[PDB]
Amino acid sequence: NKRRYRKDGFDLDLTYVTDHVIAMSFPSSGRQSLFRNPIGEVSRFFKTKHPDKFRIYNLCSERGYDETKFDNHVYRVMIDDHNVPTLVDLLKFIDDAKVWMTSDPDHVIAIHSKGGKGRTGTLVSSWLLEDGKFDTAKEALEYFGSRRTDFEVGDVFQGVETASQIRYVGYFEKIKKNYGGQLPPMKKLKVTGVTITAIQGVGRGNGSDLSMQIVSERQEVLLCKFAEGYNCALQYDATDDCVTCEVKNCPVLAGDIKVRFMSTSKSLPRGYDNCPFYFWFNTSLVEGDHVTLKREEIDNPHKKKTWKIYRDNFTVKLTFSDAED
Repeated sequence: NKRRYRKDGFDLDLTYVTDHVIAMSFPSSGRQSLFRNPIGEVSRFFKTKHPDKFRIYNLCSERGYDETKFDNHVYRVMIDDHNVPTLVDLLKFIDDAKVWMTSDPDHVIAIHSKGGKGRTGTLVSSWLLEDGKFDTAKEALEYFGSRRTDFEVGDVFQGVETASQIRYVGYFEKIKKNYGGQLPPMKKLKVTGVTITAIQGVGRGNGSDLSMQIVSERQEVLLCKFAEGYNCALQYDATDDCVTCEVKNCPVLAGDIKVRFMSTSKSLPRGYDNCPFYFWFNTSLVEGDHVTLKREEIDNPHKKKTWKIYRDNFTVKLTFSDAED
């Protein structure tokens, strides 16, 4: 299939997205080939097919390997599975790839994660935008999906990227188009409220099961427990089918922020990230005093299998205060 390179004595989960941009799965330990690419075979592939002209990107925070197998031509981007790089790390990756690629037209980059799907697609699609093959994140993402997955142009773009992964490729597009490729200026914010619409059928259907964790730089910076008023104050409106919660004591936030919603309900499934729903945003790219995410823009409700629970008007809005000095 599309994911499989079966040629010249190799049998690998490896795709030429373009002639010079490869997406692949994790180069795995030992010789076993049952649903994995053995690192000895992957390193042999590159040394044979692209001698002295490859660079490998390992996007997994969870696992490295002996990079000397690849003649020390490995660059790590620490991304958790089903999550995103920081914008700083994304731009650093883009510059590293740019420097490498500009020096020789036969240079290649090989980007991998665990399966070579969501995290890989975030960086491959961003690279394709940088390299000018596409002008829009949507087209770059769909191209990656068309090459690396069963997705076909004209299909609903599902099964490839989390919602935040899609958002972060969009952030890169905005950085290229509006900020000259430079990191946007810092914006310091505090979250002061969260509003969730279409709450009926979600856990207890009134916010009472929910909690919200804010994470910055891989650390919890705030936890709110709605029923109890732990760092918050909950209001439920049955007629408007919504909960509104004042968020208290938020520290100053800057950069890439991850927000996770947890539940005590045994009727609300967990998706990725060990929670019912979550998302990332960057404070610098916030417009005005809030960010509102529709169902398709939130990680886990983005999957259609969940749409009996998260109905079409399910949204999450964060309200912010300006937290500059």
